[PDB]
Parts: sequence; C-alpha cells; structure tokens
Amino acid sequence: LSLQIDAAKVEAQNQLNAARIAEIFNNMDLSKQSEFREFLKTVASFQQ
Amino acid sequence: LSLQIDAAKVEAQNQLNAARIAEIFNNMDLSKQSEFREFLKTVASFQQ
Repeated sequence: LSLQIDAAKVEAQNQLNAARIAEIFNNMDLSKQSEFREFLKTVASFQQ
Repeated sequence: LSLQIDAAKVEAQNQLNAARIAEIFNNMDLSKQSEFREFLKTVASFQQ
C-alpha cells in the first residue's frame, strides 16, 4: 500500500506536474506562435 | 494492479505529456520554420 501511495504520490506528482507541464507548454507555445506572427506581420509593415 | 495503475499513470502522464510534447514541438517548429522564412524574405526586400 506504501509502494501504492508511492505510486499514488509519484502519480499525483506526475499528475499535477503533468497538468503543470501540459499547461505551461500549451500556454507558452500557442501564445508564443501567435505573437511571433505579429512580429513578422510588423517587420513586414515596417519594410513598406 | 498498482504497478498497472503505476504504468497507467506513467502512461497517462506519458500520454498527456506525449500530447504536450507532440503539440509544442509541432506548433513551435512548423510555425517557427514558416515565420523565419518571412524574416529571410524581408532581409531580402531590405537589400534592394
């Protein structure tokens, strides 16, 4: 049951951490991609 | 069954994390490649 709780922790940890990882990545990336686009769009503008 | 749930977690974790990894990479890269192109295209423009 300890090994279990250990798994339970390792899992909880992995889960909240999963959650954390999943989130951070999604937030970081999606947003990042989209904003970088702006940057490009503007560099463009600027050229003209 | 615990080892199983442990695998189930390790797997769930690996899965959502997989998902996370797969996504972030794809988003980060595809987008990144394409935008960097813009940059080049413009540097070009600028030259002229």
